[PDB]
Amino acid sequence: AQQRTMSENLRRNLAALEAKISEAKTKKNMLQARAKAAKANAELQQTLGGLGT
Amino acid sequence: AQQRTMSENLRRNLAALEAKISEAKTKKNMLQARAKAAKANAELQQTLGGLGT
Repeated sequence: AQQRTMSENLRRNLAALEAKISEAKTKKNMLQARAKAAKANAELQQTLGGLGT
Repeated sequence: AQQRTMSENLRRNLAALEAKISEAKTKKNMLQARAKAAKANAELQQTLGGLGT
């Protein structure tokens, strides 16, 4: 009875953790896209601008 | 008469000791199961938690 109770706690706590990890995989994929974009947006502005001589 | 009296004391005291030992064998078997379980329960929580940087 104690074992069956513990196994459920392990089974469903692991599932919650695996969900978070799973979020991290998807989050990394979209975060990567914007990480590229941000540098580009500044590039054009740095080239266009009158910054420095 | 003294021998027969002593032999009973030896026979039945040994039986009580062997019972305790026998308990220890069974107790070790179930204690081993929970010893594994306890570390696992903490593992998931340690990974999930915001403990440390």
